[PDB]
Amino acid sequence: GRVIRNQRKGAGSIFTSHTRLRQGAAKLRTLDYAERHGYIRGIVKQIVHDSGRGAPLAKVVFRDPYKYRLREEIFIANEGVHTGQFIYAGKKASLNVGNVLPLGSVPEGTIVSNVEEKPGDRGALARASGNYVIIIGHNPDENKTRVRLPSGAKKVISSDARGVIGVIAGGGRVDKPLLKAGRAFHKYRLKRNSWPKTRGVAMNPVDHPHGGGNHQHIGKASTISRGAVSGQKAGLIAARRTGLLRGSQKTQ
RNA sequence: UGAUAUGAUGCCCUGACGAGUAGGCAGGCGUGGAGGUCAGUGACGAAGCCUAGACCGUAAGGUCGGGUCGAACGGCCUCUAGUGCAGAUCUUGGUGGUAGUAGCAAAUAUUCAAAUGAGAACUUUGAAGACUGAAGUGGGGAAAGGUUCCACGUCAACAGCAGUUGGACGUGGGUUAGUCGAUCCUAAGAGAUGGGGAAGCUCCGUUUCAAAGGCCUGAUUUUAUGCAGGCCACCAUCGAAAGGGAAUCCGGUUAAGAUUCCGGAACCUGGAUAUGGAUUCUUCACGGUAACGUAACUGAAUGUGGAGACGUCGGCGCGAGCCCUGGGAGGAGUUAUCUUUUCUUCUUAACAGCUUAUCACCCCGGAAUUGGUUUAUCCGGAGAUGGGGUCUUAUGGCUGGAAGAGGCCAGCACCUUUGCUGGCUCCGGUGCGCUUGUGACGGCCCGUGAAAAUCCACAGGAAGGAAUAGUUUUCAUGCCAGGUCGUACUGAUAACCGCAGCAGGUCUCCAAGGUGAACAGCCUCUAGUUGAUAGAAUAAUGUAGAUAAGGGAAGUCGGCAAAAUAGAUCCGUAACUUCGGGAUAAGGAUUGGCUCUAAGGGUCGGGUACGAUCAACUUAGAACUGGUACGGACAAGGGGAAUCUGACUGUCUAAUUAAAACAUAGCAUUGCGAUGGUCAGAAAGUGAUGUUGACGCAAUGUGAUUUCUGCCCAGUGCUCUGAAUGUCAAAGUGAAGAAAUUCAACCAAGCGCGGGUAAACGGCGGGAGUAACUAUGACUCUCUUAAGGUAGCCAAAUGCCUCGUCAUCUAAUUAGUGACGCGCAUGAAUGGAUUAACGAGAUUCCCACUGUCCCUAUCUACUAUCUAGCGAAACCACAGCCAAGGGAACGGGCUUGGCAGAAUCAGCGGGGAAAGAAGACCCUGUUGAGCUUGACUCUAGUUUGACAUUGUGAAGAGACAUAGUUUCUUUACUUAUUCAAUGAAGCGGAGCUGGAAUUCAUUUUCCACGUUCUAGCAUUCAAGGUCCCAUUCGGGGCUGAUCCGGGUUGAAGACAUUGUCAGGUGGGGAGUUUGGCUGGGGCGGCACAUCUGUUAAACGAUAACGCAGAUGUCCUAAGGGGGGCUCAUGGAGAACAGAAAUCUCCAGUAGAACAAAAGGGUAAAAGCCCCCUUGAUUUUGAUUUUCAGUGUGAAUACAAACCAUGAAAGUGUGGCCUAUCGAUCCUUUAGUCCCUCGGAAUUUGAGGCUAGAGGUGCCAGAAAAGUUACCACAGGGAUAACUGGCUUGUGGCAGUCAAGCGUUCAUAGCGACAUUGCUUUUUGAUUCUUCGAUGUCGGCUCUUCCUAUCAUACCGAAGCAGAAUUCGGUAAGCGUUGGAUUGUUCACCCACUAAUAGGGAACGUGAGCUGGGUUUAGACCGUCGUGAGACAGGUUAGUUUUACCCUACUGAUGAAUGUUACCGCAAUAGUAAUUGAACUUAGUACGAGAGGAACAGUUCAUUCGGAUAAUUGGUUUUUGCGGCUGUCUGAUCAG
Ligand SMILES: C=C1[C@@H](O)C[C@H]2C(C)(C)C[C@H](Cl)C[C@]2(C)[C@H]1C[C@H](O)[C@H]1CC(=O)NC1=O
Ligand SMILES: [Mg+2]
Ligand SMILES: [Mg+2]
Ligand SMILES: [Mg+2]
Ligand SMILES: [Mg+2]
Ligand SMILES: [Mg+2]
Ligand SMILES: [Mg+2]
Ligand SMILES: [Mg+2]
Ligand SMILES: [Mg+2]
Ligand SMILES: [Mg+2]
Ligand SMILES: [Mg+2]
Ligand SMILES: [Mg+2]
Ligand SMILES: [Mg+2]
Ligand SMILES: [Mg+2]
Ligand SMILES: [Mg+2]
Ligand SMILES: [Mg+2]
Ligand SMILES: [Mg+2]
Ligand SMILES: [Mg+2]
Ligand SMILES: [Mg+2]
Ligand SMILES: [Mg+2]
Ligand SMILES: [Mg+2]
Ligand SMILES: [Mg+2]
Ligand SMILES: [Mg+2]
Ligand SMILES: [Mg+2]
Ligand SMILES: [Mg+2]
Ligand SMILES: [Mg+2]
Ligand SMILES: [Mg+2]
Ligand SMILES: [Mg+2]
Ligand SMILES: [Mg+2]
Ligand SMILES: [Mg+2]
Ligand SMILES: [Mg+2]
Ligand SMILES: [Mg+2]
Ligand SMILES: [Mg+2]
Ligand SMILES: [Mg+2]
Ligand SMILES: [Mg+2]
Ligand SMILES: [Mg+2]
Ligand SMILES: [Mg+2]
Ligand SMILES: [Mg+2]
Ligand SMILES: [Mg+2]
Ligand SMILES: [Mg+2]
Ligand SMILES: [Mg+2]
Ligand SMILES: [Mg+2]
Ligand SMILES: [Mg+2]
Ligand SMILES: [Mg+2]
Ligand SMILES: [Mg+2]
Ligand SMILES: [Mg+2]
Ligand SMILES: [Mg+2]
Ligand SMILES: [Mg+2]
Ligand SMILES: [Mg+2]
Ligand SMILES: [Mg+2]
Ligand SMILES: [Mg+2]
Ligand SMILES: [Mg+2]
Ligand SMILES: [Mg+2]
Ligand SMILES: [Mg+2]
Ligand SMILES: [Mg+2]
Ligand SMILES: [Mg+2]
Ligand SMILES: [Mg+2]
Ligand SMILES: [Mg+2]
Ligand SMILES: [Mg+2]
Ligand SMILES: [Mg+2]
Ligand SMILES: [Mg+2]
Ligand SMILES: [Mg+2]
Ligand SMILES: [Mg+2]
Ligand SMILES: [Mg+2]
Ligand SMILES: [Mg+2]
Ligand SMILES: [Mg+2]
Ligand SMILES: [Mg+2]
Ligand SMILES: [Mg+2]
Ligand SMILES: [Mg+2]
Ligand SMILES: [Mg+2]
Ligand SMILES: [Mg+2]
Ligand SMILES: [Mg+2]
Ligand SMILES: [Mg+2]
Ligand SMILES: [Mg+2]
Ligand SMILES: [Mg+2]
Ligand SMILES: [Mg+2]
Ligand SMILES: [Mg+2]
Ligand SMILES: [Mg+2]
Ligand SMILES: [Mg+2]
Ligand SMILES: [Mg+2]
Ligand SMILES: [Mg+2]
Ligand SMILES: [Mg+2]
Ligand SMILES: [Mg+2]
Ligand SMILES: [Mg+2]
Ligand SMILES: [Mg+2]
Ligand SMILES: [Mg+2]
Ligand SMILES: [Mg+2]
Ligand SMILES: [Mg+2]
Ligand SMILES: [Mg+2]
Ligand SMILES: [Mg+2]
Ligand SMILES: [Mg+2]
Ligand SMILES: [Mg+2]
Ligand SMILES: [Mg+2]
Ligand SMILES: [Mg+2]
Ligand SMILES: [Mg+2]
Ligand SMILES: [Mg+2]
Ligand SMILES: [Mg+2]
Ligand SMILES: [Mg+2]
Ligand SMILES: [Mg+2]
Ligand SMILES: [Mg+2]
Ligand SMILES: [Mg+2]
Ligand SMILES: [Mg+2]
Ligand SMILES: [Mg+2]
Ligand SMILES: [Mg+2]
Ligand SMILES: [Mg+2]
Ligand SMILES: [Mg+2]
Ligand SMILES: [Mg+2]
Ligand SMILES: [Mg+2]
Ligand SMILES: [Mg+2]
Ligand SMILES: [Mg+2]
Ligand SMILES: [Mg+2]
Ligand SMILES: [Mg+2]
Ligand SMILES: [Mg+2]
Ligand SMILES: [Mg+2]
Ligand SMILES: [Mg+2]
Ligand SMILES: [Mg+2]
Ligand SMILES: [Mg+2]
Ligand SMILES: [Mg+2]
Ligand SMILES: [Mg+2]
Ligand SMILES: [Mg+2]
Ligand SMILES: [Mg+2]
Ligand SMILES: [Mg+2]
Ligand SMILES: [Mg+2]
Ligand SMILES: [Mg+2]
Ligand SMILES: [Mg+2]
Ligand SMILES: [Mg+2]
Ligand SMILES: [Mg+2]
Ligand SMILES: [Mg+2]
Ligand SMILES: [Mg+2]
Ligand SMILES: [Mg+2]
Ligand SMILES: [Mg+2]
Ligand SMILES: [Mg+2]
Ligand SMILES: [Mg+2]
Ligand SMILES: [Mg+2]
Ligand SMILES: [Mg+2]
Ligand SMILES: [Mg+2]
Ligand SMILES: [Mg+2]
Ligand SMILES: [Mg+2]
Ligand SMILES: [Mg+2]
Ligand SMILES: [Mg+2]
Ligand SMILES: [Mg+2]
Ligand SMILES: [Mg+2]
Ligand SMILES: [Mg+2]
Ligand SMILES: [Mg+2]
Ligand SMILES: [Mg+2]
Ligand SMILES: [Mg+2]
Ligand SMILES: [Mg+2]
Ligand SMILES: [Mg+2]
Ligand SMILES: [Mg+2]
Ligand SMILES: [Mg+2]
Ligand SMILES: [Mg+2]
Ligand SMILES: [Mg+2]
Repeated sequence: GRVIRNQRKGAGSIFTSHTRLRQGAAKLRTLDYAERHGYIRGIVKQIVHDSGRGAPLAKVVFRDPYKYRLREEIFIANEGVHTGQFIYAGKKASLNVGNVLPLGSVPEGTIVSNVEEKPGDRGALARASGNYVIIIGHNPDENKTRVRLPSGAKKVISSDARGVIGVIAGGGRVDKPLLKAGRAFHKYRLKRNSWPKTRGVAMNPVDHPHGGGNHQHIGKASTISRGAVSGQKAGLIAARRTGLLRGSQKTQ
């Protein structure tokens, strides 16, 4: 039979990201002298819409400490930051929405976005519109910090790892119904070519494990093992449970 | 054999015999080349070819003559082979019949004359009639073509008639650029390089782990370019003739080029530069409060800003061109009449000067009584309204360019080149106009709508600069230069692609007048066409366009097709609904022309109420008027009530399916925190998601809203912080051994155990009883499950029965709808129920409408048809008249008959089982392929373990058995390895100063140790300070800025990773397989290896899915020997004792027993009881059955042993006889201690030899699952489905006997028990014909035939009074209908009728139709299946080809029987009429009555037929008369 749809995506032909209009990668400043000893000041020169993104970017310019020139950065904008505002980044820096501080330097309950996984990676976690992470504790010996990510997971990372105070802007985007095919259409038009989706059960056997039969139906359990091999994994992969989730979610 | 004559395989005598497919052999014929020979033939004619001329041979063949021909060739003995054609849907080439045939019919359309020419329907010119109608048949380009462009010459081929013409042929000519494109830049993307993979062709990477490069000027005055600074670390390149982008215009000009040439007038870029002006003694300009002004007005490094540079729609404002229009100055048209009229010319480029703007901004001022203000509600104390100013120059105005150009006229000149002279080219108006441009605003987004080259600016101030004369080329003027390639033309019903001059396809710009909402249709101007074979007629049948009286879907599967409707204004508008809709719902009125009335606007002066003038179709109202017409052509929705179904818009099977299928929003579930999830790759320092981060990416399901989503985790999956002594690999460990090796324990993941999980796959019971008639069963019991279908919903697209029952709609309904529900087999995101709105979706009814029909008729155009020119194809064994017969069971040919007369034209669809393809169906084949799965066999990947990469400490266990070599567990180290970051920038350690801190002698320490009201500024090794050079202008050192170690900063760490084996997992993928016989195949059975009896026809042998049965075992005795005894059964007898217990006698041929099927066999046995036993053993041959006289099984008689038993003779080599079973390779055991391990030995081990065991039951013996309707190939009429043939059980029809029925009475009418038949529209049985194809059911149409007669004519019977009916005869002459439901045949109802008989003709009839059903490919549901898929279940959508031949049939001509004409005969063939009612007979005959006829007479009618057109009706190109819309001819007339 045929190579199924989820196998063809990895070869990246018509499936690569539609990148032309994007403002450029959002990152924190490089972690340098200023940021790990002192603080350094910047101005948000603009806050701007990035294509295929939920949340606005903020263009933030700084002075180059080692050379006379301006150096401009692209930040994900936290809700409430504004044009003309001064941004402070460094180990010793006041605790205010929009500033970037090492996770060690903020008290528990602090709310931060675009937080680094390792120190220096210029931010990894909690970048999507509406999201943040909460600092749930410190271990000053071995200087770690325990945080809770948007997924509900709780991870422990270096207290040197930087984050930015506040939550990411443009929240509530997903509360509004798309209402029609076209709105979805233009949505994925600026992301990648994932839409619309043919059901495997509407296909012929060559095309898909679910394909075929004189009635539409899966024909065997749609829960597939991790051990499964490419061309086998479609449906519910490695599911530990299945069915309507009753009762409260929200991990203890 | 006898020479001296010619064949010894010869010659001579004699007898018998002669069929032949497949096949064997023999003797001969013929061909290309080879050795030999005849000193062969031949230019005085070789070879070849032609020849109803000759001769030899049974024949293959040979020889000659004659004709034609021109260079070579043959006989004989031998050699040799690419050696002999009728076939192969054979190969290549050539040629016929078809046939002068099909045809050359789309795109409105042509005509008169002249010229030219051999020749003119077709060329050229003039005229006329039309067309395209600015959404072009106009004017240009992009792709593509490549000379097609232009001129001259010219018609052999080509342009499906023609040709003097051409995109043809021949010969030439033609494409001019600083400014138009390319060129330059960057887009998706492509791709070198240091590198890393790969055996390698090469793959990866593109700034990526790399010592990656070049500018500005200074230093030179050996001199040419070394070094002195300071930068810049930007790191290839290719990629747009529609993106970005330096700069040109107008007039003229060619056969053909032009933003390219000529003329004039500009502009850009680069290089040079000098004069003028500006600037400076206050050096680097002034002015303005400000916005900002300008002719100028130095400015390096570095930095920063801007331009390039950006969506879409909406109304509003403005510009340009076009459109409309007044006056005048010209030219043209019309003028019987009318029109101060109709048409036309009246123009102004780039570039330059001055000037011109919405927005924005500045100054004055200080606002509620809030004001300003847009079509659109936005603005103001963060300063409105007001007054005054500043800016952009889109754009317009005036002038320069520039009237000298161009346009339009008049007046002269003349073979020419061709002039010459004049005049005029002027001033206005209007706008919801049209196209296009642009501005200020507004709407929209989970969409917010490129990049780079390049240009300018500002911040900075390095530096360079004047008074006796410096600075300036962003001000003016001046000089030089601007290369390479493309440039023609077409751009399409003839220049491109479709084999072509093909009705197809193929990107785009410009766009006039009327009607009108309009870029619609229809008519016109400019421009362009007038191309498409032609002539004559107007039969049938057609294609395309129209109309029909009365009826109105009765037609049909179905209203298919057609008709009806329609614009606009006004009135009026239901259920239901998500409140948005439904809605143009539905239903109505009105509409011309002409003549009036009213309302709706602009602009200017008013001291600090109005007047005057000019320019626009809209809306309403009112009269008049007409053959009551008026959206007058054109243009333009049918509507309503329901069911099924998908929410909607959207999507697909190019070329049979547009749908209910796919998608969608919404709903739900799953995986993943980057050392990751999913996915790519041979590999990798590789890749997609990713410019990403859970409001995310990836993976499934369901399918908008509302409502609701029950129970089941036993199974299959998936999953788990679970269990643990069950299973379990390689390495490692232990034991035994001389080792090879053998055995053991330990043991990873996995398995097994346990838990979770259904919006995972999926599932969601059976049986009894029970309430005061019957019924029903709330209730009970009972089996059983993982749970036993909940809410809902239904004969539903899901119900077999089924055309379910009830109701409703109809005259009548297998239809529809509403109900009912023990529902074969409804049911919950396998989603259930509901649902407004929407649908080229399936279905039902209603209104309107109608030629769908009753039932047909008529008209137009183009065909067909006849002519000239032009001219194919399919197909073809030979051919073409029938009836019967037989025959491969449906003949054109054969047999017997009927018959039979040249040559032919138009038609036609009976036949040619016509043509189109080696049957798609069905079976066979040791033939495939797509697909699926716990089929067989593997595999990429993945997981798990071991070893290697692999090093350093310390603590803890483990051994020589409580010194430290070593091995593990734990946790530390960092240099291997791994990850991240950065133009490797501030790391680690110490020291300064502070200070929290309390001092238990002094610091024991720990934090620090230049930046946080503000949308400024931060750069020249840094100013400062200090020391130098020998004071120059410049320049250096140190400090400012603390020391020290050169580890770029982190993460990770001997773990990951990688490499080699090992176990798990692995339809993701690979490969393969998935019995036979068979009254087709399949299910079944076993007739597949066998045994008994019979079939079997008295030796033997013998078939069928023949008949009645049996076999894969059973037995230490049920085997062997010996002795004794006699059985089955019956009678008569004996306490309890009975039909049956145990005892006795008599009779007893086997009537019993001998494992088993049956049949043989047996009585001092072969049966039953007892005694002793292992011969059921050892060796190797022969034989019988089956047979090939192979094997296997089974058996027989001996030989050579050792034994058993009996007194003994004997008997015993398994079971009394006839069935009870198994090759080769391999493993295993027994045997002798025998052979071999090949350099020699010993010992293990291995290998041989003989005999057994492990098994093939498809039994002479492969290792093997499905599906295909997506399907394929080789074949089969050895083989099914359809016609036809034989049969006639079954079906149907008819008899004989006569017991009964019929009040009585067998036979009026019937008729049992029996029995004899016929028929071939029943259904079976068969398998003969067709599988290189004989098109399926039904209906429509139409003809003919049969009779077993429904009606109609004439009769005979009756349980015949009349009337009605029944039975029978001669009878097929004549008729046998209209509808509702169903695809139906059939069935069933309504209704009419004289009657509504049954049948055949390839189950008549598809080149006759139709295509509803069946039966390909799409799709929904039910049932089944794990699945692919299946269903003889339900449902929807699904390309119907060719006639010109022969014959038949219908009509139509016609040679020749001397010529020609007229009038006639009649052989043969055809033939036609049919049924009813009324009046009267007659209220009669007959009858108790009720009732109740007929003949003759008369008048009408039905069905059919042949004519005819006085009448009535239909038809209209009589385009005959009239009327009407729109436009065109100036008006009128007339068109
Ligand atoms: C398939 C087989 C094995 O799988 C099992 C085997 C036993 C049953 C163990 C013994 C018999 Cl006796 C033979 C056979 C059935 C064997 C037969 C196989 O065709 C042999 C026979 C031969 O010669 N070459 C083979 O290849
Ligand atoms: Mg990309
Ligand atoms: Mg897509
Ligand atoms: Mg989906
Ligand atoms: Mg989908
Ligand atoms: Mg499908
Ligand atoms: Mg599959
Ligand atoms: Mg599967
Ligand atoms: Mg399936
Ligand atoms: Mg399904
Ligand atoms: Mg002979
Ligand atoms: Mg002769
Ligand atoms: Mg000759
Ligand atoms: Mg010659
Ligand atoms: Mg020879
Ligand atoms: Mg040859
Ligand atoms: Mg040959
Ligand atoms: Mg032959
Ligand atoms: Mg031949
Ligand atoms: Mg032949
Ligand atoms: Mg032959
Ligand atoms: Mg001809
Ligand atoms: Mg013809
Ligand atoms: Mg034709
Ligand atoms: Mg013509
Ligand atoms: Mg016209
Ligand atoms: Mg038009
Ligand atoms: Mg052109
Ligand atoms: Mg010619
Ligand atoms: Mg030609
Ligand atoms: Mg021609
Ligand atoms: Mg160039
Ligand atoms: Mg490359
Ligand atoms: Mg380029
Ligand atoms: Mg370009
Ligand atoms: Mg361009
Ligand atoms: Mg020229
Ligand atoms: Mg000045
Ligand atoms: Mg652009
Ligand atoms: Mg210009
Ligand atoms: Mg002023
Ligand atoms: Mg207006
Ligand atoms: Mg915008
Ligand atoms: Mg500028
Ligand atoms: Mg200049
Ligand atoms: Mg042309
Ligand atoms: Mg064409
Ligand atoms: Mg005009
Ligand atoms: Mg033609
Ligand atoms: Mg009429
Ligand atoms: Mg009519
Ligand atoms: Mg009517
Ligand atoms: Mg129908
Ligand atoms: Mg209808
Ligand atoms: Mg229709
Ligand atoms: Mg309606
Ligand atoms: Mg009127
Ligand atoms: Mg229905
Ligand atoms: Mg739909
Ligand atoms: Mg199709
Ligand atoms: Mg459709
Ligand atoms: Mg279609
Ligand atoms: Mg590598
Ligand atoms: Mg769907
Ligand atoms: Mg419930
Ligand atoms: Mg329960
Ligand atoms: Mg379960
Ligand atoms: Mg082991
Ligand atoms: Mg189950
Ligand atoms: Mg229920
Ligand atoms: Mg019904
Ligand atoms: Mg009906
Ligand atoms: Mg039901
Ligand atoms: Mg039943
Ligand atoms: Mg459920
Ligand atoms: Mg279901
Ligand atoms: Mg609803
Ligand atoms: Mg519809
Ligand atoms: Mg014809
Ligand atoms: Mg004629
Ligand atoms: Mg032709
Ligand atoms: Mg015949
Ligand atoms: Mg005969
Ligand atoms: Mg024949
Ligand atoms: Mg006859
Ligand atoms: Mg025929
Ligand atoms: Mg034919
Ligand atoms: Mg065949
Ligand atoms: Mg076979
Ligand atoms: Mg296939
Ligand atoms: Mg299986
Ligand atoms: Mg499996
Ligand atoms: Mg660094
Ligand atoms: Mg390791
Ligand atoms: Mg697999
Ligand atoms: Mg397979
Ligand atoms: Mg087999
Ligand atoms: Mg078979
Ligand atoms: Mg046989
Ligand atoms: Mg069978
Ligand atoms: Mg057999
Ligand atoms: Mg046997
Ligand atoms: Mg016999
Ligand atoms: Mg025999
Ligand atoms: Mg049988
Ligand atoms: Mg005896
Ligand atoms: Mg034995
Ligand atoms: Mg035999
Ligand atoms: Mg033999
Ligand atoms: Mg036997
Ligand atoms: Mg023996
Ligand atoms: Mg023996
Ligand atoms: Mg015995
Ligand atoms: Mg064995
Ligand atoms: Mg032995
Ligand atoms: Mg040895
Ligand atoms: Mg030897
Ligand atoms: Mg040796
Ligand atoms: Mg066999
Ligand atoms: Mg054998
Ligand atoms: Mg056999
Ligand atoms: Mg074999
Ligand atoms: Mg099928
Ligand atoms: Mg019969
Ligand atoms: Mg019969
Ligand atoms: Mg019968
Ligand atoms: Mg009798
Ligand atoms: Mg009687
Ligand atoms: Mg019958
Ligand atoms: Mg046959
Ligand atoms: Mg047959
Ligand atoms: Mg056939
Ligand atoms: Mg045939
Ligand atoms: Mg045929
Ligand atoms: Mg036929
Ligand atoms: Mg009587
Ligand atoms: Mg009679
Ligand atoms: Mg007759
Ligand atoms: Mg019907
Ligand atoms: Mg009925
Ligand atoms: Mg028949
Ligand atoms: Mg038939
Ligand atoms: Mg047909
Ligand atoms: Mg059909
Ligand atoms: Mg159908
Ligand atoms: Mg259709
Ligand atoms: Mg034909
Ligand atoms: Mg025809
Ligand atoms: Mg009377
Ligand atoms: Mg009487
Ligand atoms: Mg008649
Ligand atoms: Mg008059």
